[PDB]
Amino acid sequence: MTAPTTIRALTVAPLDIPLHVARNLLVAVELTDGTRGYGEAAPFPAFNGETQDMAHAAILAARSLVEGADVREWRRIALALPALPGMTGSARCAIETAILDALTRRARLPLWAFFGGAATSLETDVTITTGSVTAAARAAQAIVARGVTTIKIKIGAGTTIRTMEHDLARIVAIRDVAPTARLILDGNCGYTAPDALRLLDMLGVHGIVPALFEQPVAKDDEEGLRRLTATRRVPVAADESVASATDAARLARNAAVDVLNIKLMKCGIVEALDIAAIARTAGLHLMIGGMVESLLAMTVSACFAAGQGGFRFVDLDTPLFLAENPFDGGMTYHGGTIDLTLIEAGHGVTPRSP
Amino acid sequence: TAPTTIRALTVAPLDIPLHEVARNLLVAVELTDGTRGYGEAAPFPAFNGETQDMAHAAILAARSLVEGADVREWRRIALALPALPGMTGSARCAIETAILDALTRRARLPLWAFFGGAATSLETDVTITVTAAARAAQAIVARGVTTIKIKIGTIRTMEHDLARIVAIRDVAPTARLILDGNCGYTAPDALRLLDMLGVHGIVPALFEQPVAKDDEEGLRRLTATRRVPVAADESVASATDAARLARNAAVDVLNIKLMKCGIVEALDIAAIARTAGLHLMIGGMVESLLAMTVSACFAAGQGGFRFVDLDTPLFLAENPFDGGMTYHGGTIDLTLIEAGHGVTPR
Repeated sequence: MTAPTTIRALTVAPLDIPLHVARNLLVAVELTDGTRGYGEAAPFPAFNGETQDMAHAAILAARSLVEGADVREWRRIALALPALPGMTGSARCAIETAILDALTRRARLPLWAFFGGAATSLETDVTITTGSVTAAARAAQAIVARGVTTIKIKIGAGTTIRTMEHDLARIVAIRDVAPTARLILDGNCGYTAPDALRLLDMLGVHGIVPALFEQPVAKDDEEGLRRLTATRRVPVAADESVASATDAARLARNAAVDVLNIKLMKCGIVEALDIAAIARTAGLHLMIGGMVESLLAMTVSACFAAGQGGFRFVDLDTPLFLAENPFDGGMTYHGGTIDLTLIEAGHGVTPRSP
Repeated sequence: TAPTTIRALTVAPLDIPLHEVARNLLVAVELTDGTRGYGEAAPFPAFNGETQDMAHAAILAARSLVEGADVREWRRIALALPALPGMTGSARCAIETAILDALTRRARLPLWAFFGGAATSLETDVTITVTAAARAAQAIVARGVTTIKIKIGTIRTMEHDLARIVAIRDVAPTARLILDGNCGYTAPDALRLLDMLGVHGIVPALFEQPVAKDDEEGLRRLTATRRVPVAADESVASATDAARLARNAAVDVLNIKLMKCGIVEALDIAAIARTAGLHLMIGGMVESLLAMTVSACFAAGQGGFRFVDLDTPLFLAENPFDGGMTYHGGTIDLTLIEAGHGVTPR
């Protein structure tokens, strides 16, 4: 006799979404009883080296342990994935999402309810890419118009005093167009502890004190981080540096950062839950984010953060930049306010057809 | 009014005759749509001076917050109890349990599945409280139980307990042995007992809370000894205790009891132990089938529990309940629980 919760099929297709392309995967699990969960891989090679083919390979590699398994055992499966030779972060994520979506779709259980039900809405910020000063203000005007109050500002790359004075020029113009906006700085591993600091003074001169400097120094520079953090003048967030419950434990231990940025696409859900717990207990604050993701990975991210509650920073903006939306359902935007109340089973997102 | 809304928070005496008597409380939430969930508060006055009545008030006082809330928001409710006026740890557990049991009963979702479904059975030990020692060891193995928890606690007085565990070893020479120090030794004293234990060639599986709740430097030096594995019991109560304990490498094993701080708090503890590589034991107070089943659903669900101390429904003269976990000697099966923890009043 066949148990309804048994996983019959793990399938995957490309999910290339045009911008203005994002090479993503759409993962699907089906239970012997007919229910389907979906999940999405959004590998970002520039971020960690992993690619679509590599994450595509991993998902196929995982059929061995996923198919035949019970969806009710999402935790022993999640823990089994890493051991597969080809395994990658964003497949862990897409697989785990697809499994939890099936489990909860079937149970008629909002995914945000699964994650705790602390909240059912979020207030997202919106990112401004690094370009000209004109574009920064132009962007900032569109933001303000939307009703978004926090804005994340990209800067650097991996430096001078002129590159900094240009990055500084942008931030000024942006504050001018948004005088009461909460500002986040996204260093993106492009600063030295000193360089990072020099700039904070230029910004201090013009009367700007960022609400957060996210990942000023480089990934392996948990010393610059620790450093910058000690000069208690701007909250420092670990992004690239934190990608496991273990990094998170260490970061907290060495007082390297004030804020942890969680991304399900980096490590998956089961792991994120542990990072969440470690941050809570160490009293580090939480940012939620993502790669280049559609409504699917981004909804799951909001159901995670709202469900859990306790996230000071929410950076779930990418579906505002995509030029297509291949999905039915999922979270809803009202200005900068993400609404989850219409999600009644799983994460509510399903593929459409033309 | 959404079907998921809590219509009524309820509590009733749950007095179960000790095969003394356990003065517990049966908590119950009822949802608009008719769904009922259950929780159990088993306060232990001898432990933290919390009482059946003290916790009864806590639960009723919680009606203001709980009644009218949505069971879909188990986590925010749960994070909020602590402040309610007169809140008792065991009523936090009983409430949270009742709430989760309603959410997952309604969703035809076994609790162990909600907790991850890592496993679906566990293997429990049984406790022994000097002739009286071997008398217990004998019936235990005649139950098929392979782990034995020996409660214990002058060089003389160690001698006596040594004669005990040696009497139990001679009777069941292959069974895994836990020592339940119970904040009853100083470090030098404990080691002294280990020494006089490794003479008869006895090394216990675990030494549970050898020192006082406050001597986390005692636990610590015992643990650097790297001889026997040391578990924190009374010393670990919150996610914060757990994180400190782990930072200072004070112990090897953390003993979770849901009845102490509730389920949400317990999840964070498990998580902190896991990332630090500490091992876990799951226990309880004097709980009935209900709290003991949630406890199993928690451990089996999260998986990764080396020690399972869930025996109290055995020392019990009556069972007011239907369903839940089943015993087969020392093995607990959750396999037959289809919705919530599957426990209900008789």
